[PDB]
Amino acid sequence: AIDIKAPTFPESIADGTVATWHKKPGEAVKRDELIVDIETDKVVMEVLAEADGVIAEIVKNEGDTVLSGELLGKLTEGG
Repeated sequence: AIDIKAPTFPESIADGTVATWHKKPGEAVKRDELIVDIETDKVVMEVLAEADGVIAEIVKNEGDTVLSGELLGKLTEGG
């Protein structure tokens, strides 16, 4: 499957913060559709799905911080 982890932060920043979980784990998704945003130093990035399937579960909650290699959730097998 595909495990989703947090991005790497520079020196000034030693962590990050989730942005907003548009959808939730346990629903349907479609490639080319936003899935979760991320918060960086001072810029909000976006995370789109690279293929439909079934999410597993999100361990981090919106408004929380995420460390490098932080597992935010995992993808399930499709088909």
